[PDB]
Amino acid sequence: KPHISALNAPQLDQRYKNEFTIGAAVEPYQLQNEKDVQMLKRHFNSIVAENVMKPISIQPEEGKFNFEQADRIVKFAKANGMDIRFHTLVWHSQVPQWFFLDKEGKPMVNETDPVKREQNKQLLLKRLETHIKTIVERYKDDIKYWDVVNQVVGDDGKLRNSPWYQIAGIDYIKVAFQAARKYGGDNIKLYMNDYNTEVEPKRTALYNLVKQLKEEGVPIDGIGHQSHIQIGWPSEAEIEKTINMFAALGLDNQITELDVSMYGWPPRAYPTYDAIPKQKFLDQAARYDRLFKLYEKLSDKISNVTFWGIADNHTWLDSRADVYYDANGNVVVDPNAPYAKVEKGKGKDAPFVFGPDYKVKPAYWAIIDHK
Ligand SMILES: O[C@@H]1[C@@H](O)[C@H](O[C@@H]2CO[C@@H](O[C@@H]3CO[C@@H](O[C@@H]4CO[C@@H](O[C@@H]5CO[C@@H](O)[C@H](O)[C@H]5O)[C@H](O)[C@H]4O)[C@H](O)[C@H]3O)[C@H](O)[C@H]2O)OC[C@H]1O
Ligand SMILES: [Cl-]
Ligand SMILES: [Cl-]
Ligand SMILES: [Cl-]
Ligand SMILES: [Zn+2]
Ligand SMILES: [Zn+2]
Ligand SMILES: [Zn+2]
Ligand SMILES: [Zn+2]
Ligand SMILES: [Zn+2]
Ligand SMILES: [Zn+2]
Ligand SMILES: [Zn+2]
Ligand SMILES: [Zn+2]
Ligand SMILES: [Zn+2]
Repeated sequence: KPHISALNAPQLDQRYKNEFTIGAAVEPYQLQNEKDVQMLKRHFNSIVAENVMKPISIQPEEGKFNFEQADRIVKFAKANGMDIRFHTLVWHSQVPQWFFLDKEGKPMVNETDPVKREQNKQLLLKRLETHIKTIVERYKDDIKYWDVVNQVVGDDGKLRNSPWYQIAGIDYIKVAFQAARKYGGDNIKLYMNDYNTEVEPKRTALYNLVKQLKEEGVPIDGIGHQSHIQIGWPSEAEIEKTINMFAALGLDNQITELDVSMYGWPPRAYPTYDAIPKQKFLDQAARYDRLFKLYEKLSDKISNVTFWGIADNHTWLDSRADVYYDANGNVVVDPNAPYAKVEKGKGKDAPFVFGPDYKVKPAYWAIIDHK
């Protein structure tokens, strides 16, 4: 099956249109890149901001709101009949730090006096409410799906002990969802989003958290499974079990940040795309074949599958593609093997079904057929 230009291959959204939308994460510069635009128009019917809707992009100083970059995604989406997802209202990752400073500019995590800690809690929660309010009041008629909180459960199975949690405890999660529902109304759909949702003890900690929150009337419509996965891990059986277990709570599932890395963890990458052997693309294609067959089997529990980029020329996985060199300067990709130094984030991953030249990969054929 040939390595033809994606730009006029059979449309990926159309293949799956009764099963789930097919989305892509974008940067605004891609909306001014001819090829990226034609890719979005041709293959996708859902869109998400990779970065420009994060808290630090939207409100980098209190009261200073930058909607200009988000607005461009929204406009493009509306003009092309795409669903939009909002990524994300609340996250621990370089939030703007002003959220977590007390009335004197001191970090709130340092306060020892209980009455002052409680005032800080209330103050952070008010700030959270205003951030959400302002965003949802602006986009509630345009944006259907919302990542309300991101990565709030730790890999150890405990609530992630971020400044949100240290200052406000569990109420930050409750307040985030209540606020989104209050200002956005009943027709926006609210998600909790996380990675390694398939993995214990995180998976059961997430299930227990969401079950409790719903029992308490906190409005949560679904779970976003970031799905930053590998060729051989996690298994399809474990993916299946995860999806089924949340759907049994009455939750929607979205696959929100799908990519299939060529590597393991910590990754030992090839230094360029050219160096990735052909067989890796075939192993990737068989993985995508199995994965999309599974998503199709569960299509009544999954409303969306979104890739965390467009084509292999741009992927955040490159920032993790560390290149290992032996003493003679040869590249090392075997996870156990000797090496002398590492160049962090300098290699090249290849995670999508579309190549860096915008031609289809063997993974594309694996998911566009009906076998
Ligand atoms: O442009 C960039 C943006 O794209 C970027 O977007 C955000 C990045 O993605 C989301 O967060 C990251 C998800 O991946 C996590 O790493 C995990 C760590 O755990 C590993 O688990 C192991 C895998 O191998 C097994 O065998 C082992 O037993 C497991 O424990 C897993 O492989 C990794 O993927 C990162 O820590 C997260 O940050 C986020 O929501 C997107 O918004 O943001 C930055 C920007 O520069
Ligand atoms: Cl190349
Ligand atoms: Cl398939
Ligand atoms: Cl990126
Ligand atoms: Zn389309
Ligand atoms: Zn379409
Ligand atoms: Zn090449
Ligand atoms: Zn090259
Ligand atoms: Zn569906
Ligand atoms: Zn990017
Ligand atoms: Zn190529
Ligand atoms: Zn090519
Ligand atoms: Zn197939």
